Amino acid sequence: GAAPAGGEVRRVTMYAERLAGGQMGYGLEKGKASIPGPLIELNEGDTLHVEFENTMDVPVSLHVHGLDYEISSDGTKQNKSHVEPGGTRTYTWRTHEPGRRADGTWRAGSAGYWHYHDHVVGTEHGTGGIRNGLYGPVIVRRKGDVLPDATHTIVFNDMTINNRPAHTGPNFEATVGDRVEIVMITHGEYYHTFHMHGHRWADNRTGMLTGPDDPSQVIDNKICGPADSFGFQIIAGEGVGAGAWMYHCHVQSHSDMGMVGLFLVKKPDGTIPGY
Amino acid sequence: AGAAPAGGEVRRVTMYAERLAGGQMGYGLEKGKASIPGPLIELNEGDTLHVEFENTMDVPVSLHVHGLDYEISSDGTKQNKSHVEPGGTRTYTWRTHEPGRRADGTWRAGSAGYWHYHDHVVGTEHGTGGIRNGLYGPVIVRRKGDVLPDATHTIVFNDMTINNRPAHTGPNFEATVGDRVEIVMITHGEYYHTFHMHGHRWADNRTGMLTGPDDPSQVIDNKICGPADSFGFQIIAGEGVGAGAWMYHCHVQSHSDMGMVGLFLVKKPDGTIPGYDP
Amino acid sequence: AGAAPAGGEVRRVTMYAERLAGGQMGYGLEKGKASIPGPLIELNEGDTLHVEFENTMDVPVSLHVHGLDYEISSDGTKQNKSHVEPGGTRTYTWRTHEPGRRADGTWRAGSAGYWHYHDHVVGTEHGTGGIRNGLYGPVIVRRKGDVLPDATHTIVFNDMTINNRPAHTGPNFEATVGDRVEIVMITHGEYYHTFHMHGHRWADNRTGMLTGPDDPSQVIDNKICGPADSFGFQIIAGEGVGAGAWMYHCHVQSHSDMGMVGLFLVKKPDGTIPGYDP
Ligand SMILES: [Cl-]
Ligand SMILES: [Cl-]
Ligand SMILES: [Cu+2]
Ligand SMILES: [Cu+2]
Ligand SMILES: [Cu+2]
Ligand SMILES: [Cu+2]
Ligand SMILES: [Cu+2]
Ligand SMILES: [Cu+2]
Ligand SMILES: [Cu+2]
Ligand SMILES: [Cu+2]
Ligand SMILES: [Cu+2]
Ligand SMILES: [Cu+2]
Ligand SMILES: [Cu+2]
Ligand SMILES: [Cu+2]
Ligand code: NA
Repeated sequence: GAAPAGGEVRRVTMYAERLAGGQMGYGLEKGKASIPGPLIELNEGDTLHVEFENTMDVPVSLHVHGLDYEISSDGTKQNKSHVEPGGTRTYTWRTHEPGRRADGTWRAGSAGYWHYHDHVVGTEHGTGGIRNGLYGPVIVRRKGDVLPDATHTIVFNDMTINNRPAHTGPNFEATVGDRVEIVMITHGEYYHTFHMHGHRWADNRTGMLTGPDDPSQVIDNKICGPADSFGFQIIAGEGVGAGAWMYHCHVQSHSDMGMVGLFLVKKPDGTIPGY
Repeated sequence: AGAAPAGGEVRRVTMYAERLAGGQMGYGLEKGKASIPGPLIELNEGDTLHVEFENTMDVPVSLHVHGLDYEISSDGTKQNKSHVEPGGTRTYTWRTHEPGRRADGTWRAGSAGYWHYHDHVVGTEHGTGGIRNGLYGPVIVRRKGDVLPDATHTIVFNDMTINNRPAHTGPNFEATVGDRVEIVMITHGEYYHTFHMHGHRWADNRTGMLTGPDDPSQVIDNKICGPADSFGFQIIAGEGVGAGAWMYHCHVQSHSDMGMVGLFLVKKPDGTIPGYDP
Repeated sequence: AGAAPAGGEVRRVTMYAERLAGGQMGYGLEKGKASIPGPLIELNEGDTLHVEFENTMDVPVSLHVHGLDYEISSDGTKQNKSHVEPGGTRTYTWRTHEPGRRADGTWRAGSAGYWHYHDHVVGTEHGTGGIRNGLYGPVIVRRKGDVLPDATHTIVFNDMTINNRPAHTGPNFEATVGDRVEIVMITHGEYYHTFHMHGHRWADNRTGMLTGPDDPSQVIDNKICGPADSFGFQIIAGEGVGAGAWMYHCHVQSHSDMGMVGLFLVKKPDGTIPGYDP
């Protein structure tokens, strides 16, 4: 599968909800909040109207990286684009294809691995909302982009992955030969280095070299900081086979404290060597 | 408007290091007009710049540049006695070169890029005091044919300040929708940071602009940088997003909460900014 | 210039983990000759390496490698029982592949790049103690046609040391003007760093040099890196700048002040260095 040319106007509902233990999450339905929030995927040219309701007892917002939006959808208290308790606001995100401007230069398209998060809970930069769990991934695809069999989102939020307790993953499963897409977001206060055992990717927009002429470094380890995002696709077990392949932050105190998960790659019969 | 010409010119400028109010120190092109950041120096690949440097201060100081060609006598360090004693003068010479094929068949990278200069001698033998006090500034070297901007703004994350300004006090920059704005970004000190701009994005490559449809550089609005990293880009003000008070800030959460924030004020051609109401 | 040939060879080498003077631990290819950093392993894309590994120590130890192809039985972790007990032996196998077209129409990336190996079992299940003690080394995988250097030097920022050495004790590296010098740069431990080289610059891409005039990679002399990052490049020693004691250092100000500094000693043909103290 490859991505089609975009151009459709889409609508979705989103809600901010309290979860257990002082956490907060986004969901596409009341009672369906999750951390991270739901994956939003768009084709370059698509417009998305996000009909957003704050079900909580404190103000909240939705702010997005990378996409086109007018100042009225900035999602900050500074611009009065936040949402009071019980309120509804329609946020509009737009995207565009690349193309040459009249001045002769190449205008970059929206395609990329992006993310949305809160900007008003706790402080006017969303520090409390982000810690509590108000973040989620946005994928914008260019026409012809290769589509994966599955997508997994890994968020290094301070000293946790996806706000989970230390040493509790998350784990992800695949079968040898699956095309697996990873979205990588970082939040909070610390720099991290994401590492994957047994797999590697290109350090460019799609995480895959375009061909023999792409000079991007091929890596299996990458430093990132708060609100960085990137993504890539790998063929699970390619050249290396089945197994319980760790991924972790490579800052030594961070892995030692439990910023680790498993990429569980099964043989076609469902078994996993040595696990 | 237009594009950078071919280089090759021999240029001179005078540069002064001066004390400023409040324990600051700055470079400038004239006495009593020092600034933090210091003056933007622009060269075209091939140009030579002779910097007639004068220390007006009562302590040693130096001038050390990233990226450009210099011989060891313009290194600007005490370690090889290229610093400037109090009250003294020295000529620092910087050269630039074009890219080109070597005799061995390999491709020699050119000098073009976003670079910077700073002190290497005040407080420690790595300029830790000078850098903290404000002795830093931007250097742009352009390749022949590089697109030229309508304006250029330099943003330096120096420890917990922007351009040595106190928390929450700017700087702010203004533009009109459609302006071609160049941003030069430099980091200094002890901390890593992540630079973010609302409403705008750039390419992670030499010029910040994709060269065309075959450039696979990631397009970003957020980038981690550490001490003495430099990069630059050009954006079209309000492109696809309209006028507004577009924030820029470090995205390390405690850093933005403690004032590492500024405003990119993008106006309509009639001067209006929608919903800007501070 | 000289160029890497096509790979495809199957090679074998012995490796040992040994305790070294002063509470350190190192890898080596011969008993009693372990070093920090460990020996440089060089492969052409397609080659296979069987490392016949022996642990001469009193604690379990492993060998884990970045970037290369390996099965789970050569992962080098306790978590899947591919560590080596005291006195034990194990054959670890590393494979590499060329780039090429896939049936789905995508371009599979090759193994070529600047990589590294290290312990994953000493002190903790992530090798924190082993890495601190010095169990790390560089791996270079070359693509057919890659330019070969006159010499290669490995610089490891391991916590607050370079190559586990005390502050202000190097290492220093020697070259003659015109030498083609390869640098492998690895980071380990707990802290981010920014590697900086006076007088020289390189391209932020796979090989550290631009393929030609269509490569838009930023040209840099300063780069932020974190634990287990690796990159490398090649430079012409003194090119456009001449002979001298060219410092390299972390540019985090407190780190360079504390001694994360070394010298790139570039000599004239007669072996002297204008302005230096041997
Ligand atoms: Cl302005
Ligand atoms: Cl690939
Ligand atoms: Cu913001
Ligand atoms: Cu981490
Ligand atoms: Cu690994
Ligand atoms: Cu953000
Ligand atoms: Cu220096
Ligand atoms: Cu910051
Ligand atoms: Cu934003
Ligand atoms: Cu510097
Ligand atoms: Cu690991
Ligand atoms: Cu450092
Ligand atoms: Cu320097
Ligand atoms: Cu590692
Ligand atoms: Na690149």
